[PDB]
Amino acid sequence: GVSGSCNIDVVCPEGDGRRDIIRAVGAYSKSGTLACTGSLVNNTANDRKMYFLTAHHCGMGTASTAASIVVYWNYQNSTCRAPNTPASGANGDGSMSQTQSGSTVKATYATSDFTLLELNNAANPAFNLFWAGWDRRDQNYPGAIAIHHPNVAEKRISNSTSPTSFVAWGGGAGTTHLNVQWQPSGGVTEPGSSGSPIYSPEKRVLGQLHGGPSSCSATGTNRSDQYGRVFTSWTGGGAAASRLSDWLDPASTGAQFIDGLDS
Repeated sequence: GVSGSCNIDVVCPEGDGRRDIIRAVGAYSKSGTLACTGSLVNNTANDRKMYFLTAHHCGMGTASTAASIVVYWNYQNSTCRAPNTPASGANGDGSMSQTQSGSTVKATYATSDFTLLELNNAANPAFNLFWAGWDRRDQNYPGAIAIHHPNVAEKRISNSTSPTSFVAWGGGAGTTHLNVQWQPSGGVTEPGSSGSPIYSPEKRVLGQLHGGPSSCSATGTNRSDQYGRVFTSWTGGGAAASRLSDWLDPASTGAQFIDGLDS
């Protein structure tokens, strides 16, 4: 696929130290057409349930649309294309043949923009998936890591080395979203990246992409994006079908954060 040349291939050196969480992320189609990103999350039972977090605005939070999903795992360029060079902006060589179809909706909620799906098929060991940890604490972080499929193309990594802040969707005063400031010549996010995770420096999911003003040509504070927060989604709409808690901490352990689980 094709995306902005400022984006960074996951196989580049920026992916070192993150080779586990890169494997939690997948691209997917809705009703046959490539649409958004989502990723696997661990739960306190550590049982590999196929909980796949994505964005509510992608439209998968209904039985019918959820049933139509096709996930594409390991879809990424085979070689690191130098960022900010025409090679990075060129059609990539990723393979789309490691796939699984079908899911059911566990919860969806418009305010923090999340949808939690459960994929129908258990993890195929050949895919070497990873279920990432999460952190539901009410705080900010000194930086963050995005793993995404911009334009639903080959997987990319974007780094933030600036503190996060709290905003309402659209950037106003509020606490439902995390505002993430991209590096001035670093990777950003693009349409199709929607639903992709943001991780803390410790590699735990903090939210999923809602959208924002970023682009490879954006400058200053416009080179940013907003993620619906796991803290907000945790209590969500007030019932199991609109929040994360029942699914992510089924064992009712009271965990504020957990680490990932490998395949």
